[PDB]
Amino acid sequence: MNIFEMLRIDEGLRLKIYKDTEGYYTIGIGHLLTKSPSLNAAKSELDKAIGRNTNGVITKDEAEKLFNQDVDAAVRGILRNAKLKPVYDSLDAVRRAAAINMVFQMGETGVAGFTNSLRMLQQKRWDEAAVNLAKSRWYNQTPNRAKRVITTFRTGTWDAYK
Ligand SMILES: [Cl-]
Repeated sequence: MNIFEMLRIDEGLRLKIYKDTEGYYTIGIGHLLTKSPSLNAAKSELDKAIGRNTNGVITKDEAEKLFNQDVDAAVRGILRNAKLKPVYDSLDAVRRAAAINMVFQMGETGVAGFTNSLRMLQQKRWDEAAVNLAKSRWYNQTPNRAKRVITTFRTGTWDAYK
């Protein structure tokens, strides 16, 4: 197990434009296209992302390319963030993957509300962190995925995915 396999499980793979859990146009392995209700706006973003006129459909390779970029950007974003970086650096590799997962799903702006969970994570208060993480819109809206990510933070193992 690794961050790619983990996010692949959580996000799935769809080669045609679909709406994510929040109703937003998305493609591939959870690549958010736009929050705009306009399918045409989404198709435009897709074309921009892929570099060709896609007409809302991409290949597996193209999906994986976006995925690689998205994971890369997610981790880089964490390290570029003065508040997130120290927490990330304090973690072991398994929990780092859980961190990337959350950033991938929400963005750093979504992560901003998790300040208290982050503190407990840096403190390595795993059970407490886990409890605090679940007190969130995130958990309530995507409980199955949240439970997996939280278990990963609680245990530092891949048990929730293996
Ligand atoms: Cl599920």
